[PDB]
Amino acid sequence: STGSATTTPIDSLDDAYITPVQIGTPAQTLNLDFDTGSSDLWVFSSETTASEVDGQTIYTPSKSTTAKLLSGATWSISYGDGSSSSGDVYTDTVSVGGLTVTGQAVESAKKVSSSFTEDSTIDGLLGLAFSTLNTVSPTQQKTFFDNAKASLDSPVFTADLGYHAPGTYNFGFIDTTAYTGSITYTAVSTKQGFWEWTSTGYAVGSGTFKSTSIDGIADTGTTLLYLPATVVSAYWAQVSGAKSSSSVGGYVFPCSATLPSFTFGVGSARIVIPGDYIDFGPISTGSSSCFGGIQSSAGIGINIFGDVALKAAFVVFNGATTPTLGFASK
Repeated sequence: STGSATTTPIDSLDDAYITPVQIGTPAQTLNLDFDTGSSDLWVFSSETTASEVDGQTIYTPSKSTTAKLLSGATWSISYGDGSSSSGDVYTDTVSVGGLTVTGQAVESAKKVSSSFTEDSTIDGLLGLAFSTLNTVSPTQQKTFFDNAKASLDSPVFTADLGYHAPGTYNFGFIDTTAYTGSITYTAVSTKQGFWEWTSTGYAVGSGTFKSTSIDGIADTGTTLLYLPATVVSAYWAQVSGAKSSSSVGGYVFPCSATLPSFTFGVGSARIVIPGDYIDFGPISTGSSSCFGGIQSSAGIGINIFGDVALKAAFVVFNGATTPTLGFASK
């Protein structure tokens, strides 16, 4: 089997992407944030504290003839950005882009933190990291991909995120029309539960390529590109007036600037992030200070190849017995 679904930016800055997902019988369609950095499929629901729902579409398990309470199961998750959610668990039928999993764990939120409430466009998350990170207790549950894998034509999914435009998540096949040149594959460590890999280096604008190993994670659920302070300083040094602002929480730059591109290495291959992908707009409405899309990972404890990086590529998440990652230009 295969599936193919369009993923759409939630706003004009590409802060996140939402993909429609069918849950239950009859289908209830919710727009979920596909997150290769986590491993829980959780939704706003009829069980979510009323004051914490503000415009989201909810899953109502009592209206699904295929929903079953997973007795005794609870979940609770905290994300890198400080947000969190928790609740109980149902199993139900879940379909993405025509690909159907029966008996998928659907984690129903009883509580969500303010950032979730305040984002009316995201109805929940669909985790696509390794199932070892799933938070369900006392019986850990499998991700949608893990459940689908054996049925797929090939044990893969691909992320093709757009810049200020829709893109695609495919399951079970590689669309050879969706990229240019070849796909370069690179090794993955699953030791921390992530799609963790090692970039071979970087360049800033038309500058020379610096060969250096950068371990990090391919994370569709993180907006920005978080890299070591040395790398980030080298980038922003090429933008007149750019500076790190403790009050704002990262590098800012004059909105009048033209940003240089940023290149990262995948083996001997190179992925070029255009300068415009690195512009996240005014820090506050009407400001002429703009927020940068490349930020330091210092104090995160890990480098993160988030949407800023991934949207410059066609990305293969290869879930074969030994997983790997593939990157192509597009």
